[PDB]
Order: sequence, then C-alpha cells, then structure tokens
Amino acid sequence: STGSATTTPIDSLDDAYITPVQIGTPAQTLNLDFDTGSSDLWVFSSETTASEVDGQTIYTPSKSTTAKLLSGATWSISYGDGSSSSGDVYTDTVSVGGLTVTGQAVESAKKVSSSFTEDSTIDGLLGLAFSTLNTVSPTQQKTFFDNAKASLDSPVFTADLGYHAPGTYNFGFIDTTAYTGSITYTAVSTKQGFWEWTSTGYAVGSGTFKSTSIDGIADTGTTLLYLPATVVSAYWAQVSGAKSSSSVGGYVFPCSATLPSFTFGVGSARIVIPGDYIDFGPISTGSSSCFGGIQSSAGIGINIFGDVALKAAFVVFNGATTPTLGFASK
Ligand SMILES: Oc1cccc(CNc2ccccn2)c1
Repeated sequence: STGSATTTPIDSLDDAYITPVQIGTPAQTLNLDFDTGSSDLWVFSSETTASEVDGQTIYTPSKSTTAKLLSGATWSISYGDGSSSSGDVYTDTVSVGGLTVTGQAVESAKKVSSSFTEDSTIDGLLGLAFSTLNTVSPTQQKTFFDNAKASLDSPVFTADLGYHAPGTYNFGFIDTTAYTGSITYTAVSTKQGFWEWTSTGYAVGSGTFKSTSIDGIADTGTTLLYLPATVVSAYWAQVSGAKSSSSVGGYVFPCSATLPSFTFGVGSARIVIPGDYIDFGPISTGSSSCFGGIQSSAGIGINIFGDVALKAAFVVFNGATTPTLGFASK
C-alpha cells in the first residue's frame, strides 16, 4: 500500500503545516500537524475542556462505530517550547491520503496548553518519530507509520514541504518526479528516539564551506532552524544591523535587509536554504524589526533541522531495519 496527502501552511509565514487525516467511522476529518520530532497522535476532542477549545475541529469518539476506549491508558506530553497536552486514549481507524491503519491509538486531549488553544488551525498532532518516545501509559503505543510500515510497498515516508505553498507527505514510495539530482542518504541514530543525524558543515551566502560535524534532528514539527551559537553568529554577522535580543528571544534583523542563503551539508552533498526562507517578518505588527529563521540551539540541548531547513529539500525518512535519512534538492 501507499498514501499521499497534501500539507498546507497554516499562515503566511509557514509557521506550521497541516495535513487532513480521517479518523473513525464514518470519517471525521481533522487537520493535524505531522511531527517527525514526537511520537503521539493526539487530537482535540469532545473530551477537551471547553474553555480550551477555540475554533478547532474535534474528534467525537461516541460518534465513531469503530472507536474503542483503550481502558486505563493515559498520556501527557510536553514539547520543547513549553507547550503541553494530556488525556485518555481510544483506538480507531485512521487514514492518511488513502492509507488506512486499523487499531491506531488516537490520544484524546482532556487538557491543552494556551498555545494550542490559540492556534485554531491545528486540530492535533500526528507523531512520526520513533515509537520509543510515545507517552501512553502503562502500555506504550505505536505511531501511525510504525503501524502501517509492514503493509507499505517500501518502509519509508517522505516530507516535501513548500515555501509559502502546499507540499506533500507520501507513505510507502519515493516520487522520483519530486526532486532534482540524486538523493544523498546519511546515517541515523535512534538512541534518543529522534531522526538524529550529523550534518557535514555549512556555508553562509556565497562564502566558503566550513567542514564541521553538526549533530541534530530532522523535525517537521519545529518551525525554525536551531544550530550552535557559533554557526548562528557567523550567519547573522553577514546581515547589517542584526542582533540577538534578549527581550524578543532571539536574533532579529532590519526588515529592510536582503538575507543571505544558508547551506548545510549532507555527506558530500549540499542543501541551499534561500535567504527569503529565513525571514519570519515583523516581531509585532508594523515593526521594522524582523524575526530570524535561524536561531541558537544553546538553550535546548540538541540542534534542530526544522521546517526552515527541511522545506529546502525533498526528505526521505527511511524506516528500514537500519533507519536512514535522505536529502535531495528540488
Ligand atoms: O525542541 C524544541 C525547541 C524549540 C521549539 C520547539 C517547537 N516544537 C514543537 C512544539 C509543539 C509541538 C511539536 N513541536 C521544539
């Protein structure tokens, strides 16, 4: 089997991407944030505290003839930005782009933090990291990809995120029309539960490439590119008037600037992030200070190749017995 679904930016900044997902019988379609940096499929639901729902579409298990309470199971997750959610668990039929999993754990939110409530466009998350990170207790649950893997034509999914435009998530096949050149594959460590790999270095604009190992994760659920402070300082030093602002919480730059590109290495290959991809616009409406798309990872404990980096490539998440990542230009 295979599946193919379009993923769409939630706003004009590409702050996140939403993909329609069918849950239950008859289908209830919710728009979920596919997140290769976590491993829980959770949704706004009829059980979510009413004051914490503001415009989201909810899953109602009592209206699904295939829903079954997973008795005794609870879940609770906190993400790296301080957001969180928790609740109980059903199993139900879940389909993505024509690919169907029966008995998928659907984690029903009883509580969500303010950042989720305030984002009316995101109806939940669909985790695509390794199932060892799943938070369901006392019986850990498998991701949608882990459950589908054996049925897929090939044990892979691909992320093809757009810049200010829709893109695609495919399951079970590699669309050879969706990229240019060849795909360069690189080793993955699953020891922390992430799609963790080592970039071979970077360049700023037309500058020379610096060969240096940068360990980080491929994370579709994080907006920005978070890298070591040395690398990020070298980038922003090329933008007149750019500075790190403690009050804003990162690097800002004059909105009148033209940003340089940023290149990262994948083995001997190179992925170029155009400068425009690094502009996240005014810090507040009408401000002439703009927020940068490359930020320091120093406070996080891991480097994160988020959407800013991944949307410059066609990315293969290879879930063979020894997992690997593939990157191609497009
Ligand atoms: O580790 C991180 C460090 C900084 C920012 C983020 C954001 N990532 C999220 C937020 C909510 C849901 C999924 N991913 C993660």
